[PDB]
Amino acid sequence: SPAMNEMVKERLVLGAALKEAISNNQLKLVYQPQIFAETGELYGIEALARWHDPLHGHVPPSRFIPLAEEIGEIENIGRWVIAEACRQLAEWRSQNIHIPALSVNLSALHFRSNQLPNQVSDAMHAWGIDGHQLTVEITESMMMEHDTEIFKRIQILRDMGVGLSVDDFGTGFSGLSRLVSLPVTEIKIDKSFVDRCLTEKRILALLEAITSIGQSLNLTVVAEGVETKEQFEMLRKIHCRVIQGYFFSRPLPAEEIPGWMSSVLPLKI
Repeated sequence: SPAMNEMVKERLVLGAALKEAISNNQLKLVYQPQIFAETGELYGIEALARWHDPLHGHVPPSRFIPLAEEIGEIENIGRWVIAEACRQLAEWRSQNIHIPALSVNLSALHFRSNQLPNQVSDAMHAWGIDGHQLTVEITESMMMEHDTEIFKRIQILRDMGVGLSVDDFGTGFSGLSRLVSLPVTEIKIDKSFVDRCLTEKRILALLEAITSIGQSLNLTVVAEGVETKEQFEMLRKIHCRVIQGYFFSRPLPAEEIPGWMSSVLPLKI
């Protein structure tokens, strides 16, 4: 009972603290560099929420994203992330060409079908983003027909230069056959797939098959969740194109990014 009283108490203070966080704009945006395996040069970065508060603390995204879902703040957060990212690109535009591409995981931000054509376009209009600078990532579950009228929404963005990426495959050839009929520009590999891909058998051949589709259709296969050297060796051997994980660099905040790109690049191993 007092555990129950503590859960309600704690999930009521943080809820009000989350509303205050978006009101005065406390939220941050930490980026994680993804580079080429053979070249070592930077391919792009991914914008991550990473809320930080003096009282509560580090408050991981996996614990406030569902929390923001019950209080209806997924639109306020989602719109903000894109808007802040474009603002950060504008701040970086006043230096040089800098960033090649910037990725945003819409699925992780719990994006509904109503936000796509506007929250991306309006951020590209308020700032000098040429469109061929940012890419979006969806869970493919939204890709299916339904009745949400989302197929033309992503096509609007794709005509502006915005890249597209999918994540969930469900470990199935049907998911691969449904993928080749999709207007994608890059393909991401789940962390669970990369995790212990050396142990299991088919999962290594599966990842080797995904990379085969990439070279044939000019798709950029993206590795996500690489930690050890052994994972890099096997992936590079099967031509994984690009890598993203703790093995290269832990996600860095908005600041120190130019200092990182000028000191460690090219990171060729």
